[PDB]
Amino acid sequence: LTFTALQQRLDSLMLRDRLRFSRRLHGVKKVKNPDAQQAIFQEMAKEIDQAAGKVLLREAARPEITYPPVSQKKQDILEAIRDHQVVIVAGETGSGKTTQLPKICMELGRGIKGLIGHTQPRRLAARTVANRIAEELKTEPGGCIGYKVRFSDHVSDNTMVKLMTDGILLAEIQQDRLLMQYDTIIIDEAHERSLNIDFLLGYLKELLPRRPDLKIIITSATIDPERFSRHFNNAPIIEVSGRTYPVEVRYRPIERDQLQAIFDAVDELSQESHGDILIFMSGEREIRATADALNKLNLRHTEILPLYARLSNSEQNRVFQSHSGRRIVLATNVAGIKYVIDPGTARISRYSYRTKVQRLPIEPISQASANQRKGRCGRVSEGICIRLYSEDDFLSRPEFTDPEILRTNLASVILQMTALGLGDIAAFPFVEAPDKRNIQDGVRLLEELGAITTDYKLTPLGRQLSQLPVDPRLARMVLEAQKHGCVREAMIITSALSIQDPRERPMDKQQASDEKHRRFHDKESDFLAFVNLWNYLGEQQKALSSNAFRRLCRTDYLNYLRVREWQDIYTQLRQVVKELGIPVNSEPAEYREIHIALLTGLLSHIGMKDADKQEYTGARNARFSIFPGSGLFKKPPKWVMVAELVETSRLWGRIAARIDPEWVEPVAQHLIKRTYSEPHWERAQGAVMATEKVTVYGLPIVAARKVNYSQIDPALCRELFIR
Repeated sequence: LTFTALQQRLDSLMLRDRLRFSRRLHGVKKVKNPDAQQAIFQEMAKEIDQAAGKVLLREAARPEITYPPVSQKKQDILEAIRDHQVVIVAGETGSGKTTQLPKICMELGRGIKGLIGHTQPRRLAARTVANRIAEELKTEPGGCIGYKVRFSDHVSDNTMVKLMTDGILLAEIQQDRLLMQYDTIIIDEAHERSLNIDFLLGYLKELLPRRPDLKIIITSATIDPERFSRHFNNAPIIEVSGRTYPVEVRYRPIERDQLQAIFDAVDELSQESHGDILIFMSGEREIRATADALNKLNLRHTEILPLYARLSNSEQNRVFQSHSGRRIVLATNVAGIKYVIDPGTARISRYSYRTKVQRLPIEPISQASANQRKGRCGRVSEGICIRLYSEDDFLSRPEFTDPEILRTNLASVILQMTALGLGDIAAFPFVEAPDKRNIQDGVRLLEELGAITTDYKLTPLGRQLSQLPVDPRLARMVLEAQKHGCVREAMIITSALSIQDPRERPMDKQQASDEKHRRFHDKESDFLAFVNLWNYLGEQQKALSSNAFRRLCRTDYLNYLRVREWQDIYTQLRQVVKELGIPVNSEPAEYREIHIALLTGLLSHIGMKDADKQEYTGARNARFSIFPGSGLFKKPPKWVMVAELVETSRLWGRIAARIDPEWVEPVAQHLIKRTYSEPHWERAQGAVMATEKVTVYGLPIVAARKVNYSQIDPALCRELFIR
């Protein structure tokens, strides 16, 4: 068995096993005896005949494919996939392409030597499409089509087509750098432009020269995918017509209830017909309050159905049942229906360029997102979309939503590229490259929070910091509070800082707005206002009805919709905190323990006041003063800590709390710069003794500290004794 003949045999063999055998075939060149080589060549081909039989078995157990708008494009798409490594398929609303493309690949013969990876944004979209495909081909669970939504779960050996989330294939990179488990990869819903989808598209661009066998298919909505085609070396684009019957759009812009409009929108829709209605909701605690209000309103033949990604398998599959009635689905942004109610708002992750924080504001959604919510009404009958905002409001919205890469803190970006083993940020083929100027600043903060080391790799603290959905500065304050029994007060302020201040101030009532907000103010901290209020709101929420409480936000000048968001984020955090195994206290923590935990995320934000009683000195010789109307504006203490710094007329320090200088050193060990001076000898102590200064970013946390310099630096001690 000549070496070339057994290497030609590897072409007819599965992907991972080709690499192992070819390396062992080269291990036979180092063998000496001629006939001993030919013998071990023979036993290797018996394993190769075994592995080549696993290919034949997979090819003979292939199911026959049956196609029920995309079917006209089938021959077009089939031939384009055949003669191109990268092809793009954009289709609207109909979503017929999502289930049909994996079969098209199978009809080429792909699923045999490697799986057919298909990527979806969340876990629910993976299983349903896998199931819908499995029905169509008349296969049973455990056959040629499976899925995976947890990194622990493995697919069956028979599985030819694999559905998964975007974060699952990213998590598979480290173990399989070349992604040899698959021979086809389909990235679906790519128009969402999340980090995971942007990470996956760039990595595949790197992986293409190493994989002359792989075939890539990027599929999304009609959100112009020429960008995807340009990212690869000018890939083909195929546009299947959605062919939904046109939708009617009514612009109905908004005692005065934000929920009232949804009641009146239900009234208008029911008058036309009784078709199933889909109401888009931002947040899941708002879903429950709207759901209870619609059920307590008591309608005829009504079913209010609240959808969550945190629902059970049984619960979630109820939306896909046959109902035989009317059902009102109040779903989050995860999304037969005839009608749609669209308030036009959603929670988006935006980085604040003026306060240098990453927050999660509620924003007027773009035109392309509103058009996707519109296209939910796709049926033989004309559907109806009701937008709860004007027609100016819609056309005063941007056409598209900025990619997540372009609105995320680069610290969080890198923190996931290193958690994923993606390499250096500047050397990654981005579809949208972030600004290079802030790459270095991002690393400085990750180092400021001890999130990284240099082997690039990340601290075990950075593993915990990759998990939390808040800002690294805020996420670090969380992880510290574990050591001080204030994980509660940490998560309160951490969430409260991740959103716009719910305490409102209208021009009409400013004295009253301040009078009522003033009840929850601490004499020494602007982070204890959030904790005091959150406690008060909890007592009112436990003694008041949803209407008595929601109306209380009006009388306390509070943004009810942001109060719910504060609780949504608090719970999405505590979900991760418990995923990491971190306890949470039930007793109140003391001023020190909570502000030491705030300090480890606000180290670049420490200030020392001058004897002027006015201005402050900060990191890198920064000069600031505290925002007017902070709790400490009239009694400015010697050392403060500010949640954020922003320049207007000058650099101001917003959200501040007083600290002790002594607290800063035991946490600044990674950043202290300690210098000494005035070395001399003492008789009773009996050693050279200097005085030590310690700085943080130039700040004298320690000014005059007598040290035992002989125990510190003995070498330079003698070399100053000769002088």
